[PDB]
Amino acid sequence: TERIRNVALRSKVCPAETASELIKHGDVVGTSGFTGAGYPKEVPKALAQRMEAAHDRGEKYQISLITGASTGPQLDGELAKANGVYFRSPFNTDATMRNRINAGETEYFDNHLGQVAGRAVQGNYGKFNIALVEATAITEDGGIVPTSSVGNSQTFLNLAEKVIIEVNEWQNPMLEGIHDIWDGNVSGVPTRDIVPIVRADQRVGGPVLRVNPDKIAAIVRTNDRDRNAPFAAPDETAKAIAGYLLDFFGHEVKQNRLPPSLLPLQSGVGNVANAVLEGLKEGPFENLVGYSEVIQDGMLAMLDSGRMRIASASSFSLSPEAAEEINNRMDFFRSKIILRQQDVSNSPGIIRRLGCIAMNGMIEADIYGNVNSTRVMGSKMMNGIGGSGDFARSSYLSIFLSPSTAKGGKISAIVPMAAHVDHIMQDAQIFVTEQGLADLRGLSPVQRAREIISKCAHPDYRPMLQDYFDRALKNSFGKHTPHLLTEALSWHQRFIDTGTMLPS
Amino acid sequence: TERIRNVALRSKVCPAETASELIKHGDVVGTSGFTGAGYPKEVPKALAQRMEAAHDRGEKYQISLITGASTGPQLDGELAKANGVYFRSPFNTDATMRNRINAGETEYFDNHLGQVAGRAVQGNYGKFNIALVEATAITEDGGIVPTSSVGNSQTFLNLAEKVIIEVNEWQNPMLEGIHDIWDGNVSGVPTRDIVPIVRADQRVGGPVLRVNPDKIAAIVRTNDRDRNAPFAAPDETAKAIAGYLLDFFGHEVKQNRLPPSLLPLQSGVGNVANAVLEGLKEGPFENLVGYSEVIQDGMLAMLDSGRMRIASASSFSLSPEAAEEINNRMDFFRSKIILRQQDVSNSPGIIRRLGCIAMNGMIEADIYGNVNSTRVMGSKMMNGIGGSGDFARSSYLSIFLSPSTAKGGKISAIVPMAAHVDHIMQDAQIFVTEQGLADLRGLSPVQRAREIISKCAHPDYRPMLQDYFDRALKNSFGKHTPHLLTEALSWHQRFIDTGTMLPSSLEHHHHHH
Ligand SMILES: CC(C)(COP(=O)(O)OP(=O)(O)OC[C@H]1O[C@@H](n2cnc3c(N)ncnc32)[C@H](O)[C@@H]1OP(=O)(O)O)[C@@H](O)C(=O)NCCC(=O)NCCS
Ligand SMILES: CC(C)(COP(=O)(O)OP(=O)(O)OC[C@H]1O[C@@H](n2cnc3c(N)ncnc32)[C@H](O)[C@@H]1OP(=O)(O)O)[C@@H](O)C(=O)NCCC(=O)NCCS
Ligand SMILES: [Cl-]
Ligand SMILES: [Cl-]
Ligand SMILES: [Cl-]
Ligand SMILES: [Cl-]
Repeated sequence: TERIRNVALRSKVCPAETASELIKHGDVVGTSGFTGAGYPKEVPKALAQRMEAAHDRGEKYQISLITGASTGPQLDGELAKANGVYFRSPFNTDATMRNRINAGETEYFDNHLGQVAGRAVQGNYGKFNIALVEATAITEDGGIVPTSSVGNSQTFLNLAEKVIIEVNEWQNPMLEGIHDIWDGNVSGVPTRDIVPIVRADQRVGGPVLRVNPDKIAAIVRTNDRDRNAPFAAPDETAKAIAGYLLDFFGHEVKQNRLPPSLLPLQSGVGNVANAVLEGLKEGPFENLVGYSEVIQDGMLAMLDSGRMRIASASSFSLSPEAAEEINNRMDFFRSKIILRQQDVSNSPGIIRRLGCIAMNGMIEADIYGNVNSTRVMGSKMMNGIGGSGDFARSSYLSIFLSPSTAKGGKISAIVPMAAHVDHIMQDAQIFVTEQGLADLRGLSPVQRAREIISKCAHPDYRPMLQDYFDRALKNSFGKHTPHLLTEALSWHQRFIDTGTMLPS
Repeated sequence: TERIRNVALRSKVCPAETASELIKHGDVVGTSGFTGAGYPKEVPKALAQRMEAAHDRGEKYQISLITGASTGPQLDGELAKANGVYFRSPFNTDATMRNRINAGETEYFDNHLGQVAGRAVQGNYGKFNIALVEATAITEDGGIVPTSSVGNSQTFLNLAEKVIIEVNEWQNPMLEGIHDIWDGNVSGVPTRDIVPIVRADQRVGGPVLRVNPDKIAAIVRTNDRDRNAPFAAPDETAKAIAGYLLDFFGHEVKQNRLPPSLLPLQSGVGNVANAVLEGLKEGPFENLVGYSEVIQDGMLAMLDSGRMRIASASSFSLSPEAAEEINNRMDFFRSKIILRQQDVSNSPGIIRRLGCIAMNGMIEADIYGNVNSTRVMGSKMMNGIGGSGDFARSSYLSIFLSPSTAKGGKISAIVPMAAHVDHIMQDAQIFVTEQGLADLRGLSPVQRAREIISKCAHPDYRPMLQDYFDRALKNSFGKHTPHLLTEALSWHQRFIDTGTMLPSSLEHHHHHH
């Protein structure tokens, strides 16, 4: 079945190489792509090849690359390999690009995901020269059907001087209809419109991205794959975490602090998320609803088993097994999933209104419950803040989940002071490790410390943490949030120096 | 005239002392009060006396005190002097209470102001035993007219088992009508209502707080003043800061990145805020709008001149002279001002929709532009985060303003690493000091550092900052946000040990060579 259904636009089909020539040194390029899904593939590869050649000839050739969130080898990977990105935002997970970022070779800023569209419209990244967006199809009326994510694509299409569409035959034609694109003012010039979403399952828009056809400078026919999540399963640590959390949800429901169906759920991806979602798949809470950034393996299973009724997100993050699954029953799943613009999925106004329960991972927390989501030792980027701030601060309950240690026990995930802060105390109420659960609601910082140390810290590190806290209480400048500044970051330095946070 | 216009409720009138006896050791008490305005006065004073008397006999007597925001000497002050508060939230500016907090004698958590009502309804502070609310009047149908602030009063009235009202004749009767109290679900059980505010001058509710009259256990007639802090006349440092900011606004307008009427403005109080408000009064702008937490002297000034068309807030923060001005013209100013519940003034949904410009103070920022609003040396509370997070994160533009140094030059307000973080890099776009303005939009952390160091840091500290940065760039574990963990917090420790962040020349320092 022909994917370009608007006859007139078929005259704009051209090779990826030729399309890449539209992109000039210095350009700001906005692309589709979120959680390894729906990013352009072939034009970035052709661009990277030409960048390498240009550099070899002594010609500067770099772009600014703005996305939905993470992409894949074909985009972040190839461009990073070619040393062709001078600035990157807002969220990366590619190893080559991560290395460029941590070497200072590519400038990076990890904006709150739900804010990126608004900052782009404000001009913070500069004028968008190019929008490069992957599509499942182009409708007879010229609508652009998104692929496996929506992300920021509608905004990039609005802003960009020239538009390049990659129509990817690898993507399932039955994706058409799954997206919900609102034509209102979410991230434009103030005063913005009210987004009339009052339930997580509410569609308020249409199935296509809109663009003036005169702005389309090239369409490239492509055939290449998204990334997939690991198939791998929850270990003992993840299952213990899930166990503590589910017990907690049970007690809240019993105390009438949550409905029997809980509240709209926001979850991450990873061992821990899968375990939590796996836990819920067979849990005592029925008619669950998801209002999240991403559809992962865990949520897909519940939409399947009816334990979750519907899930809202901006993107997919699926294992090959899960992808195969959904691609076989798209007609079914398509009625249980809504893919929204990321400035809507991650809108704090909507998240607070719906009363979302936020469940997110973390690098580390300190004893006062400040959370680092991003920067190892305070300086080395992992992925980025993503939407964890959008959700943590706006949620009805903000929960953070992590193994109590990292790197085979050589790092404590509970530390005297976080080496970098992404989420302040006020934005984190509940902590869960395989050691236990700390409920911090209504507590002062010293009271938070008692709970975090006693409930969440690993036995190998707990006495050291308690020792730090007790001596801090005695010798700190102030006693409201006791610290010993000579020692606060010393565990991190110990790891840098010796490879472990444990004393010799 | 009679302030209690509901006849039945007059039977509940009693002395302050008697009313205070309703409050028991251990009680959670929610009160009116925000930026030193509209807090109860006589009952707290009586309570403090009875607490001190109990303590002298070896009898425990303490409460949990939950407020709108800051109060005043009669409340935070008296209770703190009496050591009568075991837990306090969400925001304090009283010096005695500050001392109790920093000594560990009063447990404290500074919640985001716009979230307090919601967390109270969720039960985070426990069950509310008492709501103690100051009123201008009580209407014929039993409505409670608030005074110089709204704060969290409607929420506290809903939650509390027993209610005590202080009817304060010092407060101008013409305050009645200035408030907008919504019965909508802003901070209740999900799903919440859409709060349908689409302009700063929009009223969505009515003039009174609502309470079941059966919960009213006591009404006390009072006559006592709010805490009207002296006007902080701008110094040269403040004027310089304001000048840079106003130049920046002017440029944004000339580049069509803001309209000539700017956008709804949120500002603070004090020296720098006053300088900015004076600058706004004289600048090349028109038809300004306030959407903030507070109404300050400079705002009245622009409402009078017509430069500002309306000012929305939860409270007043006026000097005695300004308080006098508004009292003799309350008829006029009541038409230009809307006082809202703080969970509405500080609603992230509304702040973002309106596109507010946020302008806030700070203790310090690090070279990467993370901001500390609260904890000196990382451990000693000043005031609290207040609504700075509500506004900073939700705003169209988030701006932080501060002198480049503190403590007569012995502290740098720009440091290698902040000792505590309230506002992450993502929540701060513009920094201004008397040295200049750093525009950080679209920059990576290393690029942020270049701008902050060059534009904002004091000449006495810039070389030391550049040295830290340069050596971090060469040695840091990662180079995305370069740090030297061995010395990141060393300037703070230096201040603790020596009373200054400036290094001695009797030992080696990398920037000296
Ligand atoms: C924090 C985050 C990296 C954790 O991911 P996770 O899969 O749940 O946790 P894991 O235990 O598997 O650890 C992931 C990686 O971080 C590393 N890590 C985790 N904690 C660490 C620590 N305290 N010190 C050093 N490294 C750490 C792990 O080593 C691992 O890296 P590796 O494979 O190179 O060894 C991840 O949640 C994230 O990037 N958060 C930011 C975005 C976000 O939260 N968005 C909201 C929801 S869409
Ligand atoms: C950060 C804050 C304290 C600054 O106050 P300010 O009036 O703007 O500026 P000041 O220079 O007068 O500083 C106030 C006090 O903090 C101290 N201070 C400021 N910076 C300091 C620093 N870098 N190191 C140590 N102390 C510092 C000052 O010495 C002063 O102390 P003092 O009263 O004992 O003399 C204040 O803005 C605040 O409390 N912010 C949190 C609440 C908020 O922003 N709400 C938003 C809407 S208003
Ligand atoms: Cl909305
Ligand atoms: Cl709380
Ligand atoms: Cl709303
Ligand atoms: Cl930005």
